[PDB]
Amino acid sequence: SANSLEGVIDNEFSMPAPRWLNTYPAGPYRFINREFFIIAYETDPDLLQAILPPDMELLEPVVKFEFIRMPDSTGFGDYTESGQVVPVRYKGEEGGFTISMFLDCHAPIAGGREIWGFPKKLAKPKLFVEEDTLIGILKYGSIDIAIATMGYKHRPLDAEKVLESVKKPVFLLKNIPNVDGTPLVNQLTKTYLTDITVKGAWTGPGSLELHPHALAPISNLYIKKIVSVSHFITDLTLPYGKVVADYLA
Amino acid sequence: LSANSLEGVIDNEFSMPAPRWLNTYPAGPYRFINREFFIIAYETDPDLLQAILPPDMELLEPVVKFEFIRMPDSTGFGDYTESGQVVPVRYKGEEGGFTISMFLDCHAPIAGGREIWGFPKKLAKPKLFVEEDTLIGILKYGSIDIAIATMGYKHRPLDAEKVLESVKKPVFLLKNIPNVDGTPLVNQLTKTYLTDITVKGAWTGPGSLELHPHALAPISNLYIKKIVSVSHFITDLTLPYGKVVADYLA
Amino acid sequence: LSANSLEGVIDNEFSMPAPRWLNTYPAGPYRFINREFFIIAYETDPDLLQAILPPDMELLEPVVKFEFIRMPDSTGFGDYTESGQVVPVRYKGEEGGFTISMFLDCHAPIAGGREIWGFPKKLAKPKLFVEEDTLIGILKYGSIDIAIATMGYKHRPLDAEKVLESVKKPVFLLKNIPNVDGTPLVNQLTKTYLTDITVKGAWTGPGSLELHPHALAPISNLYIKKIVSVSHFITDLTLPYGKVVADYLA
Amino acid sequence: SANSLEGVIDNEFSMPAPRWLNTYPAGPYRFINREFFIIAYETDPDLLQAILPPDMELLEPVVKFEFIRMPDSTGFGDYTESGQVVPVRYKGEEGGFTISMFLDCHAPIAGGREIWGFPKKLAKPKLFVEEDTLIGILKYGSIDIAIATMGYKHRPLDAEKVLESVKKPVFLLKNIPNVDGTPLVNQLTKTYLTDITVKGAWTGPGSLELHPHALAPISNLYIKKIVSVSHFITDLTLPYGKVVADYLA
Amino acid sequence: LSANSLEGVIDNEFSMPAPRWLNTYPAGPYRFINREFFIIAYETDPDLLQAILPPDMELLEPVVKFEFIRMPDSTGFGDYTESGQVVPVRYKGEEGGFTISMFLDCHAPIAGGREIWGFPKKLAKPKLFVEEDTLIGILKYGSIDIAIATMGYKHRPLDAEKVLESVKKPVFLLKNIPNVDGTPLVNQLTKTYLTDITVKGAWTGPGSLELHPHALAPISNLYIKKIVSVSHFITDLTLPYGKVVADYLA
Amino acid sequence: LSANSLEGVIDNEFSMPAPRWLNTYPAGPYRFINREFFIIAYETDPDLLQAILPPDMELLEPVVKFEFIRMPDSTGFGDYTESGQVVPVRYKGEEGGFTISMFLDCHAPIAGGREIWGFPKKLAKPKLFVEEDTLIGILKYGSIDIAIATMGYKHRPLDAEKVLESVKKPVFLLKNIPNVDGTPLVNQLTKTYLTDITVKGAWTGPGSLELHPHALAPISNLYIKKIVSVSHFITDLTLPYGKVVADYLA
Amino acid sequence: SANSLEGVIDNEFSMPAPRWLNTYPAGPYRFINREFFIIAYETDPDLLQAILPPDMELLEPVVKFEFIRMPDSTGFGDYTESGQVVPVRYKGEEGGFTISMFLDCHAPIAGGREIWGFPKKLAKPKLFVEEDTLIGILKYGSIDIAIATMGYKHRPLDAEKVLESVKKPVFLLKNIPNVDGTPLVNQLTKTYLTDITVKGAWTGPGSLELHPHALAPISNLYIKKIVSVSHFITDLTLPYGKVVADYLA
Amino acid sequence: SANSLEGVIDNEFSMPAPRWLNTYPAGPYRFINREFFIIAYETDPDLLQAILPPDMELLEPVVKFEFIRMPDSTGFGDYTESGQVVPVRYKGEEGGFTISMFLDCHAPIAGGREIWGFPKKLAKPKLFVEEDTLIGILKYGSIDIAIATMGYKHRPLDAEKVLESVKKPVFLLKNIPNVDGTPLVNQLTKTYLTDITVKGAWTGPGSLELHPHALAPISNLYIKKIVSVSHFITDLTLPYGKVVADYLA
Repeated sequence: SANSLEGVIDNEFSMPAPRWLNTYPAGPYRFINREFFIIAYETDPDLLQAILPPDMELLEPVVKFEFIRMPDSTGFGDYTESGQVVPVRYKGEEGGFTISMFLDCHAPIAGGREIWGFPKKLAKPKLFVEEDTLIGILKYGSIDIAIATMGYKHRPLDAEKVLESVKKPVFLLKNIPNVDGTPLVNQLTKTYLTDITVKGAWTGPGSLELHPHALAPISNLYIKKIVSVSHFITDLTLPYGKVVADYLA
Repeated sequence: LSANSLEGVIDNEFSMPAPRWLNTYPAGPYRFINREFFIIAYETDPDLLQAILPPDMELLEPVVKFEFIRMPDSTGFGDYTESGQVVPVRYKGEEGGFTISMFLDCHAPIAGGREIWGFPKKLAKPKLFVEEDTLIGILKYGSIDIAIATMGYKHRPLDAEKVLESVKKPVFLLKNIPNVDGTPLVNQLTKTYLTDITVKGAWTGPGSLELHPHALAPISNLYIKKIVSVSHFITDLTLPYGKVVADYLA
Repeated sequence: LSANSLEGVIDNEFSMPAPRWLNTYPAGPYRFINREFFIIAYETDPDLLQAILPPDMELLEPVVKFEFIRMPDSTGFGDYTESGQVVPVRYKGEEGGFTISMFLDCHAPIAGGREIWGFPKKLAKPKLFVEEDTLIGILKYGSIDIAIATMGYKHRPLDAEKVLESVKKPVFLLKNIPNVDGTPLVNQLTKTYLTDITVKGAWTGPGSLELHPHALAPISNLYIKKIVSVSHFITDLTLPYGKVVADYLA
Repeated sequence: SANSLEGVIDNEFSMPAPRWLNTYPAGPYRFINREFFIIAYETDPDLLQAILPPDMELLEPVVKFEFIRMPDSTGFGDYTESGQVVPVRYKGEEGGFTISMFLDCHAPIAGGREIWGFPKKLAKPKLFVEEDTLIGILKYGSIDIAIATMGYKHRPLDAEKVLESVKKPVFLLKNIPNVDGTPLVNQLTKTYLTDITVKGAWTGPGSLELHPHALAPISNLYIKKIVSVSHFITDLTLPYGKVVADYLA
Repeated sequence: LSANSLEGVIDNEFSMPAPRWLNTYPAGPYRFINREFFIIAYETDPDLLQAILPPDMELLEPVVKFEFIRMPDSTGFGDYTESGQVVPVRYKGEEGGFTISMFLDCHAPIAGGREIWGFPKKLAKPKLFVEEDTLIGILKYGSIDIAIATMGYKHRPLDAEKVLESVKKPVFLLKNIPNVDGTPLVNQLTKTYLTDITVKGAWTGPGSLELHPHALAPISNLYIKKIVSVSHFITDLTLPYGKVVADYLA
Repeated sequence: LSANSLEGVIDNEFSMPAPRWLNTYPAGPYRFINREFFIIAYETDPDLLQAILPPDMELLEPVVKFEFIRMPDSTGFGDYTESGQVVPVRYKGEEGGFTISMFLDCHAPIAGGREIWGFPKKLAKPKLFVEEDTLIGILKYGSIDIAIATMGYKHRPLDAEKVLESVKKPVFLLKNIPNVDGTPLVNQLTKTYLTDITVKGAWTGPGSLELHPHALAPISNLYIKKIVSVSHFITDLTLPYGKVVADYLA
Repeated sequence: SANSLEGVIDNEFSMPAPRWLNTYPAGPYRFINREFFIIAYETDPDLLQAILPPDMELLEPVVKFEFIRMPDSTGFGDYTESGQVVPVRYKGEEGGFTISMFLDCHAPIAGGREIWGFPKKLAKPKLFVEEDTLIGILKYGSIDIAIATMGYKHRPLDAEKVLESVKKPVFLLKNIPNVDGTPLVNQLTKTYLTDITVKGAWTGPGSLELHPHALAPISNLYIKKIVSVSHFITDLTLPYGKVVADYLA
Repeated sequence: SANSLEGVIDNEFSMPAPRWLNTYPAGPYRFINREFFIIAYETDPDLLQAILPPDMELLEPVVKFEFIRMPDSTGFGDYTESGQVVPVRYKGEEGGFTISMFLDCHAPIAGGREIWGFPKKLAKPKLFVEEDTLIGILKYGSIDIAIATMGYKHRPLDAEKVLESVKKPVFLLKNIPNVDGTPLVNQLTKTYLTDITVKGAWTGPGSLELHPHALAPISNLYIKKIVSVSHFITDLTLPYGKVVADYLA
């Protein structure tokens, strides 16, 4: 019996007063065979507008619903994610604004929330193939809150346009309370994924169904129609980012 | 058809100028009914403990209090279980506890715990249960049982007033959050006092504790030299907000 | 060897001149301990509701209160769970509730409910439970989940005196029984007041509801426009006898 | 999603003020392959006389213990029944008086109790064949309260006599409290089954065993000896009946 | 040891000059005993329906008849279940049905159905069963329940002669087969009449239908505006061969 | 309490001067409804067959009829399944069948079969069922599958009058019973005619059979050269008493 | 694949015209560790007298209810038995008359019935030890028809007396119909077990409970009181016997 | 809830009158990690000769029994195949003639049959490794109709010769009835696989066992001896083909 640890020697983030029990290591983080299944749908533009932070503009009244399989992620492990991203323009720059995310592994949850500010919660996303269908099921406790399907790699999709999309900035609200119940941190962060390879990309018919849940209200962003269906597989790196706005300043 | 009462960012519980649409935990204070504690205090190596403590905090005794806490009825956070290690300390001349490890089976209190007060919480599978004549605590992290605690069921009474005085002692915590650029953003010592506490019952008896290693939950690093106390008590109490008492980035 | 305490029908609970030997439910009143309510009130089409109301009954608001009720300790009736829909109404200048649908997993309270007061009860499989951070109600009818309700667990306190005032409101029911020749025998409006009520706790929080159709449990006809309220409360109370306030066969 | 209902338009029993939620439809009710297994036994006549209502004659101190399989019943569905019927005489007319009944489906329970006044409770009766034996087991909760066996179709039984038996009236006490705890209804009803076909009938050796239950005290009518054993299959109709006595007038 | 009666290409059931050794389905006609139909007809968007219809075919009503059909005893094809959507149409002044979707749990009738007449058959898991007081139809495609239908068990009789006249109406189908080069080979409208039909029983009652989306089984695209009929009937009938009535490659 | 209708042995079904108290099977005749036959006839070594035949019995053709028979409704004997082998024969100028092996999953018809007519029946687990497109017969003896038969389901009609003529043929059997001293007591040839036969349907199609060895069920000794016929038919018929036509101990 | 059979060459009972398919081989049959558990009880003598054949004396109105474990039996295999034996006297010779028998293996059933004339039926008897108790349960289909318990080897029993009992003749009615429905065989047979060794014998407290079944009416012989309880293990041989009466001559 | 479809817009094969419900998309179809396990065996040349279409000649009296794992097939999905291919010469050209095929996914079945004319049926083929053995099991309903085994990659096999083999034409009989029960289509098609990479190839000891089935008579082509054992893994493309003979013309 032994641990290689011992003890606050591994101070991954260079804290003057470090915490003995670590939850996540430092990055950057390498992703091999990071596999995206995205169903973009039109919704009510007002619901979306109401959610965006100051000076951020909606590129279109669309939610991008994703399932992401991350079977080999350095530091974070072997897990799956599902969530909702909104296409936006901020200060002249087009990117995405993540409004919901669900993972089945705590290290990337605590890390995602505490480093960049991803709005991550614990749930049970699954991405898998059953015969000729690619399926994503997002379960939250006992309830299936999203079911997406796609015809398996029916047609190819231009991998260069996908790369262009993956290269777009990732905008997040990093909100952390103070121990006294008031705000400590309320920031807009921006992060760019690096060293990306799109190994393959496809399109096909798709479907999405959402169901309500008091603590995962993703169904609030109701589906007017599906505007796009994508499946692609990548290797990429998630590096550190930067604060672009501080609302407490 | 269907609906959610939400919509949304109208429920801004921590008064963020620019709120996040998807909430993870509500505002407190948080009320606990039948919060049940099973604690085995043991002596370990003082040097290990002292190495872990922040600046200016003193170790009261070379002791870790290994706990299992059942929280079946917790406002805001739910129905869950916790297990972890707490060290007795003195800070600015005030005696209290310093939490060095904590593991729970529900994410809401995990996220709330880490982000509000700074509890060093990870996700695992703690269990506290009675098996015939024994109270058992088992902490499983993934596939691995990393802690097993046992106790003779309510063998002898324990002075409830003394337990109450212990629960009243401040809770000290290192609240550590990275900046998005990978450097430190927050590195604070926080202090919180549990309130409105009723000790509804307390007992002692014979006890045992076994620990096993894990790379990501190195609790066994604080090895057991001998068991120095065994306690079981049940309570109703409130977890309110707290205060920053040191800022190491200052 | 063996034996039954009865024999009997010396047990004529309702004082029938000519009693039935096999009893299905005893006489009340009936006492409930930890009768636990989870209610999501939602706006619907007022015309649908109006169509359903008996003569001279007025609709207070175009709202359906969808409920899950856990009855773990009910004198005479046992340990069971209920789900249903109740409409706020005014009858002869008095506000109360009119129950339009009800589903239980225990037959004694079904038969007694239908035959004494006139509750519109059917057999099904409702369930109320907590999972982690969430309070859940599922109503299964056969193989089909016809209602799913969720709530953030005890997120905020709710005024218990307001809850009490609500529980004290009259219960109106259409008691409808055919004659053996297929024409109506009984078609009454009854009114009953719950008594000896204690609201032991009460809470609110974010909520959701989803309904699914069923030919024999068409609750989904009362479609959800929006959720207007979410409540959770626990009580001790008594269900006594009531009175006939209208006879539609007169 | 949709329901064909909409709504209080379906008023099957012509109530001036109908209930929106229906539990059973109107009859008459058609039964295909209604299958009977009856072990008739001698018991204490005084216990039986004590149960019978005023002016009803006990024909013989016999209980007919039955299991009835109803796989195809219009309005009521696919279910199973077990119970006890006494041979009686009312105003000179021989018939049966049902003193206990147990079914595994609620629609025929509520309908049975509320229309004709069958003394129906929810349980789990089963009628099945295993090898060489016809078996009936009545389980009430976790407790098996009756077990009947018979040698499978060992000998024929006269179907004509069976038919005569099935044609005999059904006598029932229909007892309903008032919302105030006093009696509202206390009637004797009489119903005749119609359009009966006995498709087959047999006899053979039989056995019956009873066990106590506080809420299903069928064993109170103890077994002195088995007097007959019958198995028969029919098609028949359950129509409406009539009130023949009112103990409240 | 062992043997097969086969060998082989001696069994050339469709009189191919150059037969295939491995047969998939035998020749008909095909006889069905206790072919059981459960149909829920509903109103949908007429524009969706009209867009789907071939040239010169007219929509009779803006209605889809959603069906579950149990076929426990089918000569040649076996013991199987089907579910699908049929539209009422007129072609060359003849009223009939146009099948737009069909799903079965056995491949023989799938291959035979597509290749002989041109039924738009895919493989799935339809089920038709009785559950207490309810007739239920569930169509599952892979992991996904894409249709749920319920009905009150044989609540009221239905005129058997009228059902017989409906079953006698022609079956119209688009028989579409690619050439090996990826261009069209066959694009025909076929017409077939069911024969030797006995309607052994027919009923109606309250009904419900729920649909869910699927990329590869988009049945929910024909959304439900309201249910307009509910039917259950059982039959014996024969499925014989049919005729080509349009050739769109001509 | 409890009771059996018997007592008895007042039930002397076979009119024994000194009856046995515990009965194993009642007296006939015995009526079978939906007695369902699946028969694969195959050519084998005629010498093997000849060796098995009793004196003065002639083999009609070097064929074994391998059968699976489903008996779901048999007066006196119950609900059971059979598999066996029957040889076409001529005895005293009359053609019929000689049963050489038989396996049932119900003991009453085993004992009655052996002790009344002389059927060579053993206990085993034969099964006849449809899976999709295929009719299947499996004969399991203990843990070992000793026969597997398959057929394309009702692919073609079979002349039912020919089937009827076949079912009407005499059943020949060697009834062999030892004496308690280990020497022969009974060694008879019996002959029995099935009566009141209705062939309700009959079909043919492609078929297969596979046999596996077993020390105590050596059916595979009668190896398959080729399959000569495949039949499936359903009947109602009666099994009555028969007669002794040879006594080999005389 | 091959069978050693080939074929009607195996004529174990020297039939002039042998049957190809054998069900049991010839004896004698050797039993190792044949284990007996017997609860002897008093019952109604008149019921017993009614069952016994002409000129057989009832020694006492007692039924010996047995469970016998036969894990190693030449020719017949590994099986279990339960049944009822009556102490009788035939032509001055004390022995046992078996009135009911149940086994879980068909070879010893057919052989038992057809050679000596044991009244054997197929069921599921079990004999096992659980903790401190020896338990015998006889299940007939889905129904447990007998349950016997005993305190495990509480006290010794004289093995010499046990041996004397086991050496007593076995009397049986061998009854076989003619193919025409009339009697063919109706004999009383007598057989003596040979080469017996009683390896151990015990007594202790015991219990017996019986339940009815139409096709296994063992409960008809009701229990007035338990008169003896025995457990013993043996090695013994079952040989051929002789006919001692023929009721057809 | 929504589908991206709507509706006959996706007319994959350019039908003047398209079918609303699609079963399979247009090709060509890309296969990644298409894995072949083939046991070639000698059989009776006359059985084979009798099956071949006009002017087609048997290269050798051999059947090639294959299991093929297709875990990533664009348009068709994730499935497995097993079947029998015969080496043939047609009009001077050597290739293969497929006589049986079984798949566990309907899209490639309907597609294979309706486009090229593969004689495909639904079953349950499995290909997998268990310790040091590569195993293929073909189950049809309840029956195991083929079991093949191989020593795992015992020796390498010349990948260039394998490529040469995979490049050979695929000859098929495309037979489709008319709605009136007579022939509509009776064609010989020829197709060539393209863009092939043999990533690896091996040989080793092998075995094959076949069992009969009325509706999958693969055992008719009995095994005289195994002549070759191959395992190889490929990426390749299945494109459209051409009609080479029309027997209805």
